[PDB]
Amino acid sequence: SMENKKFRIALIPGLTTDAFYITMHKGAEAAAAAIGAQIIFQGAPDFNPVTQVPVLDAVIAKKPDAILIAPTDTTQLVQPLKKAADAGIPMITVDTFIGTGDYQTGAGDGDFPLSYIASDNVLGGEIAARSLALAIGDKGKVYVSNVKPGVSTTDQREQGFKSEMAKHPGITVLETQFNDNDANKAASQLQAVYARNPDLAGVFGANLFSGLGSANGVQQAGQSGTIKVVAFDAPGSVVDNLKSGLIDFAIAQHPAEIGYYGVISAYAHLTGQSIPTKIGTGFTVINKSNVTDPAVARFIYAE
Ligand SMILES: OC[C@]1(O)OC[C@@H](O)[C@H](O)[C@@H]1O
Repeated sequence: SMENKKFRIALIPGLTTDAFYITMHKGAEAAAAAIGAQIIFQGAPDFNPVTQVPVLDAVIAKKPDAILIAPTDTTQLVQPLKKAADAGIPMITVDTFIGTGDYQTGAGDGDFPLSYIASDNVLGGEIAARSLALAIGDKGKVYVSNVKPGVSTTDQREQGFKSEMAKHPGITVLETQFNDNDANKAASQLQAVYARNPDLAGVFGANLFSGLGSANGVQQAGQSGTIKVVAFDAPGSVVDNLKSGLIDFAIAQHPAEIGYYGVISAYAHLTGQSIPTKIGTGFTVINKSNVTDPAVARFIYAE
């Protein structure tokens, strides 16, 4: 910044048009300004390793000093990132991981990133389950609206949700509906589940798009406030949807925190400081009442 070496740190999101990654980027720019770095930001328009890897390659060719990336596949991003590693480029994964997400252990094929910075996503799921159980009075039929098997974060949220719900004997967990990150698909799946199950009590959307689509489906079905919704992430729409009763809880991650600590950790590494192999960022649970608490509303995602 002042006497600091000025670095070029790349940030590759999972998806460009996603308020989570947009807000992560905001946090990253704030940290970059603080320690004198420039962010090289580039992403694909879908959460998809086929389109993310060419972006990663374009970024590698810009010879950044470090790479922050949210890999869109735990296995298919390993060898492409390994190329960056072998070219001397240090990296951190944000939000999602490659391998197991256990890094610098000295073994395994996806061991070379320096750190994994993300929410505690299993906990996120357990929190969503407890919130939904509260909303439905601890009985009735529910299901998880999710993206696609194999996405590390949403896999963990579904596991945490199901393990928590197993402790609630009056609750029935119906089959997970996978929407491939498409809110309109999630809405149509809500409609199908509700048509087969007029007694459906609630739904947990395990990421932004799943929650938005599921909520939109409930509204279109005429069941706002009757079918309870717990939505992961906190796009701007949660203000109106909490107010109207369409969703009961939004589980906000802290993407700016993820971005911020990603850039600072890269800077620390580049100046010879050891960094943690894991940093876990928290949640803010937003409801109808506290969404106007200032300390809370500031966690609603940008854009
Ligand atoms: O906002 C949606 C989102 O980006 O979907 C993928 C997840 O890995 C992110 O944590 C976030 O839920």
